[PDB]
Amino acid sequence: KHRTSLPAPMFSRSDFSVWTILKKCVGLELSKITMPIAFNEPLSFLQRITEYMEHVYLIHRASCQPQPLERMQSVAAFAVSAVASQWERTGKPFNPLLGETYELIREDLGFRFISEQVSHHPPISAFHSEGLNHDFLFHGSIYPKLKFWGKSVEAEPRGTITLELLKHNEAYTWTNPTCCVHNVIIGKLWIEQYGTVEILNHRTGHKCVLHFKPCGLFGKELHKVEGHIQDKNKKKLFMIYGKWTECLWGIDPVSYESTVQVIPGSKLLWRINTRPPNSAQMYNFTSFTVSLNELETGMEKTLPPTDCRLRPDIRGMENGNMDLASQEKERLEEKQREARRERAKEEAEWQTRWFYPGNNPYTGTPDWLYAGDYFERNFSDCPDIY
Amino acid sequence: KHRTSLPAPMFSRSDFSVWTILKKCVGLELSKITMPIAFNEPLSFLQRITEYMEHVYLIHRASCQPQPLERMQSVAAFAVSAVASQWERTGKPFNPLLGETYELIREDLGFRFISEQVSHHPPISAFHSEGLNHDFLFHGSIYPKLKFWGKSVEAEPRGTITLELLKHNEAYTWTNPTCCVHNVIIGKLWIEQYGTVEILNHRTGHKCVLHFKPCGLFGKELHKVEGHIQDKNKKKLFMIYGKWTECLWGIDPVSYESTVQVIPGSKLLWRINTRPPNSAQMYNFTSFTVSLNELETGMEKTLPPTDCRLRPDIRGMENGNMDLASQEKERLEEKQREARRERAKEEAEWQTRWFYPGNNPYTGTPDWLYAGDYFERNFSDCPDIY
Amino acid sequence: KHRTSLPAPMFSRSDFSVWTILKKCVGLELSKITMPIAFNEPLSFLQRITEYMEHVYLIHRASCQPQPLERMQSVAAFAVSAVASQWERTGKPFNPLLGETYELIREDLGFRFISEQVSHHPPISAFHSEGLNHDFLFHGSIYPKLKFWGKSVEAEPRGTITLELLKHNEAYTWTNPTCCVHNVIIGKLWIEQYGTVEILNHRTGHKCVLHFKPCGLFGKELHKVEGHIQDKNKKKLFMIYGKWTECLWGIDPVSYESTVQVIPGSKLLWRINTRPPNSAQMYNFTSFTVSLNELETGMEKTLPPTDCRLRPDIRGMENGNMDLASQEKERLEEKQREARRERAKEEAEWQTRWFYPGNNPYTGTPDWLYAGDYFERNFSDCPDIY
Amino acid sequence: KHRTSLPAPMFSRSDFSVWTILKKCVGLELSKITMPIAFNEPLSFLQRITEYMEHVYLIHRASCQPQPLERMQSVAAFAVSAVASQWERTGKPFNPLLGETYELIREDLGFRFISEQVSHHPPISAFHSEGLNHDFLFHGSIYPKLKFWGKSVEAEPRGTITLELLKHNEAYTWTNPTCCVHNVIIGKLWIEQYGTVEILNHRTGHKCVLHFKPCGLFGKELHKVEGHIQDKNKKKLFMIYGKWTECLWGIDPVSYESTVQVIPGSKLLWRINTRPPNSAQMYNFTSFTVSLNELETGMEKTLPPTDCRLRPDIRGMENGNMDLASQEKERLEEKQREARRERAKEEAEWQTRWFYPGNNPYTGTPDWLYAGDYFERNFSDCPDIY
Ligand SMILES: CCCCC/C=C/C/C=C/C/C=C/C/C=C/CCCC(=O)O[C@@H](COC(=O)CCCCCCCCCCCCCCCCC)COP(=O)(O)O[C@@H]1[C@H](O)[C@H](O)[C@H](OP(=O)(O)O)[C@@H](OP(=O)(O)O)[C@H]1O
Ligand SMILES: CCCCC/C=C/C/C=C/C/C=C/C/C=C/CCCC(=O)O[C@@H](COC(=O)CCCCCCCCCCCCCCCCC)COP(=O)(O)O[C@@H]1[C@H](O)[C@H](O)[C@H](OP(=O)(O)O)[C@@H](OP(=O)(O)O)[C@H]1O
Ligand SMILES: CCCCC/C=C/C/C=C/C/C=C/C/C=C/CCCC(=O)O[C@@H](COC(=O)CCCCCCCCCCCCCCCCC)COP(=O)(O)O[C@@H]1[C@H](O)[C@H](O)[C@H](OP(=O)(O)O)[C@@H](OP(=O)(O)O)[C@H]1O
Ligand SMILES: CCCCC/C=C/C/C=C/C/C=C/C/C=C/CCCC(=O)O[C@@H](COC(=O)CCCCCCCCCCCCCCCCC)COP(=O)(O)O[C@@H]1[C@H](O)[C@H](O)[C@H](OP(=O)(O)O)[C@@H](OP(=O)(O)O)[C@H]1O
Repeated sequence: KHRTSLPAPMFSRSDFSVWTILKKCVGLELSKITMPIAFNEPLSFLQRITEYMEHVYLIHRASCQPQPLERMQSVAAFAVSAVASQWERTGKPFNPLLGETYELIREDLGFRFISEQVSHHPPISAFHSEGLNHDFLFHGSIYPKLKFWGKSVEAEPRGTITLELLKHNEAYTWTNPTCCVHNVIIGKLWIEQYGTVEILNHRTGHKCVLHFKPCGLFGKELHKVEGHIQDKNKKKLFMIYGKWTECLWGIDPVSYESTVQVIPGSKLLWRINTRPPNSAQMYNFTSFTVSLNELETGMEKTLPPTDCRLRPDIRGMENGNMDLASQEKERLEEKQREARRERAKEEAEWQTRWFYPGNNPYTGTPDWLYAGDYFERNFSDCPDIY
Repeated sequence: KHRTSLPAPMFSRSDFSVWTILKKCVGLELSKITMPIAFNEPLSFLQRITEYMEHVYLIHRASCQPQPLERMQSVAAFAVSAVASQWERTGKPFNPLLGETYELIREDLGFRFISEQVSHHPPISAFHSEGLNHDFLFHGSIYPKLKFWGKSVEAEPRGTITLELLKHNEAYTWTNPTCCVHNVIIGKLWIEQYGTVEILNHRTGHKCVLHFKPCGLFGKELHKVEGHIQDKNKKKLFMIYGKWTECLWGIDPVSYESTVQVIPGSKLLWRINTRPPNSAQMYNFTSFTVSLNELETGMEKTLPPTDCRLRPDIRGMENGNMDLASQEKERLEEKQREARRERAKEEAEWQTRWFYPGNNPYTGTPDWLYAGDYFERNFSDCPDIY
Repeated sequence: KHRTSLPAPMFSRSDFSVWTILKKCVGLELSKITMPIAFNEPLSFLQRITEYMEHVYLIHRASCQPQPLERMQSVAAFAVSAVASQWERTGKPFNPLLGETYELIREDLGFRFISEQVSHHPPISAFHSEGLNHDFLFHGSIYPKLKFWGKSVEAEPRGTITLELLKHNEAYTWTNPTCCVHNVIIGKLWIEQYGTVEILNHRTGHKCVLHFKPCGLFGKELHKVEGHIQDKNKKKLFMIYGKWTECLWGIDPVSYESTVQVIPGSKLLWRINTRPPNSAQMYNFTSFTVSLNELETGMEKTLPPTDCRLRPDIRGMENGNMDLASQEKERLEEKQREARRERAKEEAEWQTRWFYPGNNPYTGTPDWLYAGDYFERNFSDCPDIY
Repeated sequence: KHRTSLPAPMFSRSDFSVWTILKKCVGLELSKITMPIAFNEPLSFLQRITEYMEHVYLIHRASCQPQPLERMQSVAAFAVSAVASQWERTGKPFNPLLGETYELIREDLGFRFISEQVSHHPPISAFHSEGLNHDFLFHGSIYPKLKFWGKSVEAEPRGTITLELLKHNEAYTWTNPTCCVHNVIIGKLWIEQYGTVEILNHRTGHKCVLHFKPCGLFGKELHKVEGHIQDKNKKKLFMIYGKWTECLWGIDPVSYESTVQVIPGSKLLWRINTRPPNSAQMYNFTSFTVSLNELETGMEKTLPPTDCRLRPDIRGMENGNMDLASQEKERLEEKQREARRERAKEEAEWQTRWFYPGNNPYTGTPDWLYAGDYFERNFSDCPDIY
C-alpha cells in the first residue's frame, strides 16, 4: 500500500554540524567563531543609545506645549529622530562588557544620562536620562536581537522606551523599529528601517501609530514613514508622513482628503540635522557622536571605573591601532569569561550596580528600572572589568 | 569644548564586506554561497506542509461535534499536532523550485491535497486540502523566514492557516509558532518551538490562545503548551495545557482553581503518535512522511510534470547517491536561474498555474487562494522545471 | 642622492601569519590543520612500500642470470616496476604511527617482508625483505617528503634502496624518482613520475642511469623512461627505453644507431601487469594490494601488537565507515601525541624495536639497518600504539 | 587464499578535489585562489635579484687579486653575501609581470644592471650586470620554485649564476642555496638557508664547495657555513667557515688541524653590513634595498615603459595604500591573462625584448643570455604591461 522505509539508509548516520563538517571534510578544526573587529565602530552600544538625546530639543519642545495633541507631535518627531542617525552607519557598535557603564552630562542641552550594561547573555542595556530642569524622565532597556540570513542582517532593538513628561504628569511608551543592513556578503552596505511603532499617552489615551515602510518592489517606498495620531476613541486627529532620512510632516485629516511631496497647510514636525563634512571619514558619525567617547579635562576624578571612555579596545580603534585594539578586545573578553567561571564555582549571581529588575509601571512588561543615586558617585564596590 | 574629529582616520576607507575580506586578506575569491545538501532531508517543503494532514482525524472529529466549544478543542488539538512532527527533525526540506507542485489523495483519510510553490523570491508555498466527504476546507500559504544567529537557526512559518468546517458554516484562522534549531555550529542538533498562536472562530467569536513556551533558565519549560478558549466576550470557557511533544489536556476553569501533571477531571485533546522503530534511520520521518514521496503504481499517467515525486535531486538523496543528487540540485537551480533571465529579457512576469493572489476573506490579509480545477488534470501549459 | 626611507610606514607593524589573519580578519580561530581522511586510502605507508615486492619475480630472474649485464637489466626492470603501481593511484596512504609495523610472508613468491615506522618527525619507514631460498636481500628506508604548490603535490621518497644478490656476492643501490599529483585543487587527479635514477653495482662498477621524463609542453613525453647501462669505464653497453605505465625495452648500442615505438631486435625487460576489473571500485588497488591488509586465518597468534592489520582506522575505512574511521584516527593520533609528552617529561628517548640507526655499508649514507630476529616473534616489550 | 576485493565499496565513487569538497560539504564555491597582498613587500623579484650587487666591492676585490686562490676567496665571499639580505626578510617580493624589466646604474659602485621577466609559466627572471670599468660580467637566470608543507615554505632559486672576471679571462658558475620560511601558519616568521653551493673556476679547475648547514636538533647549526677551496686535482688549499648572517673566515689546511669561534691566523673574507635603525619599520630592507624602487629626478626620459619603478601596485603598497594596491595588482594580472588569450587566438608566441634562450657557454645548461643593446634605449616595440 504505502511504503514503510526509504530505499537506502542515511548517507551519514552521524551527528554532524558545522564544526564537525569543517573538521572531517576540510582540515580545519575550530575553537572560536567571533565577530572580527573590522565590522565594528569606535563606539559602545551604551553610547549608541545615548544618540537618542541628540534631538532632546524635541522633548523640550513637547514639554512646553499646552495641549496633548501638539505634545504627541513632538514625541512622535523625537522617536523618529532617534533612528535617523543609522543612515549610512554600517559599523557595529562594540558589544559592551557586563558591568560596563556610560554617563553623559550636558548642561547646555538640559539632561544628564546614565546607562549600564545590565546583562550579557542575552546582552541587555539599561539607560536612564532626566532633564536638568525637572521637565522629563527618559529611560528604558534595549535587547538588540541580531538576526542574519541571505544578504542582510536584521537588528531588532527589543525593549520598551519610556518618556515621562513631568510638568504634564503623563508618560509615553513605544518600541523602536527593526534595522536592516543589506549587502553584508557582497555589494555596498546600506541601511533600512521598517516596522510599526505605537506611542501611547498613558493618561490621555492618545496613541500615535507610525509605519516605517520597507522599500517595496524596486524600492519606491524607501525610508517612507506614514502614520496618524488618534485619540482615546480611535478618532484620527492628525496625519503624519515623510521620511526618517529627511523630514517629518503633519496635517489635519480634513486637508488630507482635500522626494517627499509636501501638502499645502502642513507643518514641519522634524528635519534631520546635516552631517559634518568629515562624517564619511569618521565612521559616518554625527557631530553629537564624536563627543560621546571624549575624555573631558579633569574627568579622571568623577568617572566610575566602568565608564567605556576608559575602555581600551574602543580607544585603540579610535586611535587607529587595530593591532592592539583587537588584542585588547580579546583580552577583555577572556577576562569576562574568566570572571564568569569564578562567579559560577562560588554559586554567586552577578549584581547590577545601578539598575534593578522590575516591571514597567505603565505596561507591566518586565523592564530594568533606574535605582537612583548614581550621581552621588559612591564608586567603591564597582566591578573590575578593564 | 567638544571635539569635532577622531584622532586617526578610519583604518580602511574602503567599502568592505565578507566577499571583499576573503579576497584581500585570505586568497579565496567566492562566486556562490549556498546551502550544502548534507543539511537537507529527502523531502520537499511542499511535502513538509502535507504533514499537517497526518492528524486529519482531529478535523473529522471537530466536524462531528455539536457545539462550538468542543470543536475548538479539536481545532486547537489539530493545530498543535501539526507542529509535533518537528521533534528531532533537524534536516531541512528542499527549497522547492518555482512552479513545483505536490498532490496527495488519501481516500482512507478523507482528503485530497494540492500544493504549489507559488514564488521563489521570497519562497512562498500555497496549499489547499478539501475533505472527500464535503466536510472541511483546509488551505493557506507559508513563507518560511529562516533567521540565524549564534548557535541557533529560527524558522518562522509566516502565513495564515485557514480551516473551514463546511457542515457548521464557520471558519478558523491562526498562525504557526516559530521553530528553533539549536547547536547548529557545535553540539547536538535539537528542536524547540515557541510563540503565541491565536485561533479565531469567525462566526461565533470563539478565540483559542496557545502559548508555546520557550525553555527558560535551565530548560524547565521545555515544549510546554498552555492556553485557554475564550468566548466572544473574553470569558474563559476552557483551560488547555500539556506538551506538543506528548499530549494536550483540557479542563474547565472551575476545576483549574480547585512530566505533564494531569489534573483529575481533565480530558485528552490529543496525544502524539509513536514513531516507527526505523525512524532515526530514516531522517526521523514519521510513518506518514515516508508515504509522501512514493511514486504509486500507475501514477505516471495522472501526475503533472511539476510534481516533486518526479524531482530527481530529492529522489537521488532518497536512494543514497549524494554525488548526483548534489549535481542534479545544482543543475535544477541553474536551469531555474536561466529561466528567470529569459523571462526578464522578454519583460514577462511568471504565471502561477493553480493559485492566484488575493485577500483572505476572513482577515483581509493578503493570501494565496486556490483557483480550483486542479484535479480535472489539464496539464498542458505547465512549466518545464525538471 | 638615494632615499633612506619609505614614504609610509608598514601597513601592519604586527607579526602576522595565517592563523593570525584568520583570527583578526575573519571570525575563525583555528586549533588544528590536519589531513582529512577523504584523501586517504585503506593502506598504511608501510604496506605501500610492500608493493615493491609485487614484481619480485624480476629479482628471482636477476638472481639466475650468469653475467652482470643481464642482471642489471632485470634489476633496472624491477626498480621501474616498483613505481608502476602509482598509475591512477591518487589516494594517500595513511601516515603510520610511531612503532607501527607490517609483516608479509609469501612462500609462493619466495620472500618474507618486515617494515617498521621508525620515526614520526620526520616520518621514516624502514623495510627489510629476504628471499626464502637464500637468494636476495632487499632493504632500505623511506622518508616521503611531501611538497605542495599550485595545482600539484610532489612526493619525493628520499632514502637509499638496497638490493643484495646473495648467490652473486654483489649489491645494488638506487633512489626512487619523485611522484607528482596534479589537479589537487580543481580538475581530475592524475599521477606523474619524473627524476633521474642511478643503480650502482658495487662489485662490478656497473651503473644503470634511468631518466623518468616529465611531460613536456603539451605532454608529449608523458611517462617515457629512457636510459642506459654503462660499465666501469663509462662505456655504454645497453640502451633502455619505454614507459613505466606500459613496458620497458632494451637494445644494444649498435642497433640503436642503426605509443612506444619498439625497435626490431629489442628484447622486453618488463611489462606492467593488467589490473583487475574491480580496480577503479577499489581505490585503484592492484591484485597484490588487496592482499596486504588481509587478516589471515589464525593470524591472531603470530602477529605482533603493532601490525597495521590490527590498526582500526584503516580497517574502518576499509569497511566503509568513515564516521568511526575518522574518530579512530583522531583517537590514535592524540594517543601518540600523549605518549610523546610522557616520554618527554621523563627525558626518555623512543626506542626502535626492529631497526637501528647506522650507515649503509655500500654508500656510507646514514640508513636504517635491519637488526634481525624479528621472526622469532619475541613480542613482549612492544609498544602499545592502538 | 588471498582476498580479491574490499568489504565495502569506496565511500565516494566521485572525482573529488579541494574545490569539489568546498562546494559540496561547505557552501563555498571558489573561482580563484591567489596570493594575498599582505604577505608581499614593496619590491619586485627583479629588484630582489639586484640585491646581489650590494656587495659588488667583493667582485672589485676579486678582480684585483693576482692569483686564482685569493680570487676564489672573494668570489665565495660574494656568493655568500648575496643571500645575507634574506635574514629577517619574510615578505615575498611581487611576482613580476611578463615583460617586466628593471635597470639600475650605479656609477659610484661601478656597474650597470638590467633584468627582464622573461617568462611567467614558469616565472623566470633573467639578469645581466657588467662592470663600468671593463672588469666583470655578472649574469644568470632565476626560476624561484616555491614549495610549501607543514609550517614552512621552501624557495629554491633554480638557475645558474655566472661571474666572468674580464681582466683575468676566467669565469665562475654556481647555484644559490634553498631559502626556508618557518612558522608561516602560526608563530614568528623566521628565515633559514641550507644546501650545497659549488663555485667552479672554468679555466683553472678551482672549485669552492660551500655547505649551508640546516639547523639540526634544537638548532645548534643555525646559519653555519663550512666549506673549502680545492684545486684541479681535489687538493684542498683553503678552509672556509662562519655564518652567512655574520662573517665568513678562511684558513689554510695546516693551521686547521693545528658564536663563531675564530681560529688564530684566519683572515676575514666577508662581514655583513649593519642594517639601518629604521629597517624593521621598512619591511626589513637594507640601505641598498630602499634605493631600488626610487624614481630618480629626470628618470621619466630614460626608462622603458616596462620598468617596475612605473609599476603601480608596488608603488601603492610603498605609499601605504593597500586598498588600491590590491586592486591595481588584480587589474594588472587580469590584463596579463587577457593579453595571453589574444596571443593564443592569433597563435603567436611571446617575444622577449632583451634576453634570448640559449645555452650557457660554460656548463651547457639551458640559460637566458643577454642580447646586448639595452642601454641604447630603443624603447619602441616594448610591451604594454601597466
Ligand atoms: C546574495 C547572498 C547569497 C549568499 C548567502 C550568504 C550566506 C552567509 C555567508 C556566511 C559566510 C560563509 C558561509 C560559511 C557557513 C557554511 C554554511 C553555508 C550555509 C549557506 O551559505 O547560507 C545560506 C544563506 O543563509 C545563511 O545565512 C545561512 C546561515 C547558516 C549558518 C550555519 C548554520 C548551519 C547551516 C545551515 C543550517 C541548517 C539548519 C536548517 C534547519 C531548518 C529547518 C528545520 C545560502 O542561502 P540559501 O540557502 O537561501 O541559498 C540561496 C539559494 O540557493 C537560492 O536558490 C538563491 O538562488 P537564486 O536567487 O539564484 O534563485 C541563492 O542566491 P545567490 O546565492 O545566487 O545569491 C542563495 O541566496
Ligand atoms: C556558540 C556559538 C558561537 C559561534 C557563533 C557562530 C557564528 C556563525 C558561524 C558561521 C560559519 C563560519 C563563519 C564565517 C563568517 C565570517 C563572519 C564571522 C561573524 C561571526 O562568526 O559570527 C557571530 C554569530 O552571529 C552570526 O551568525 C553572525 C552572522 C554574520 C554573517 C556574515 C555577515 C557579516 C558579518 C558581521 C555583520 C556586520 C553587520 C552588523 C551591523 C549591525 C548594526 C548596524 C559571532 O557571535 P557574536 O558576535 O555574538 O560573538 C559571540 C561574542 O563574542 C560573545 O562575547 C560570546 O562570548 P561569551 O559567551 O564567551 O561570553 C561568544 O561566545 P562563544 O563563541 O564562546 O560561544 C560568541 O557567541
Ligand atoms: C590552478 C591552481 C591555482 C590555485 C593555487 C592553489 C593554492 C592552494 C589552495 C589551498 C587551499 C585554500 C587556501 C587557503 C590558504 C590561504 C593562503 C593563500 C595562498 C595562495 O592560495 O596559494 C598560492 C599557490 O601556492 C600555494 O600552495 C601556497 C601555499 C601557502 C600556504 C600558506 C603559507 C602562507 C601563505 C603564503 C606564504 C608566504 C611566504 C612567502 C615568502 C617566500 C619568500 C621569502 C597562489 O598561487 P600563486 O601565488 O602562485 O598564484 C597564482 C598567481 O596569481 C598567478 O598569477 C596565476 O596567474 P595566471 O596563470 O592567471 O597567469 C594564478 O593562476 P590561477 O589561480 O588562475 O590558476 C595562480 O596560480
Ligand atoms: C604546525 C603546522 C601544522 C599545520 C599544517 C599547515 C597546513 C597548511 C595550511 C593551509 C591553510 C588552510 C588549509 C586549507 C586546505 C585544506 C587541505 C588540508 C590539508 C592539511 O592541512 O595540510 C597538512 C600540511 O601540509 C600541507 O601543506 C598540505 C597542502 C595540501 C593543499 C591542498 C592539496 C590537497 C590536500 C591533500 C593532498 C592530497 C594528495 C596526496 C597524495 C600523495 C600520495 C599519492 C596537514 O599536515 P599533515 O598532513 O602533515 O598533518 C600533520 C599530521 O597530522 C601529524 O600527525 C602532526 O602530528 P603531530 O606532530 O601532532 O604528531 C600534525 O601536527 P600539528 O598539526 O599538531 O602541528 C600536522 O602537522
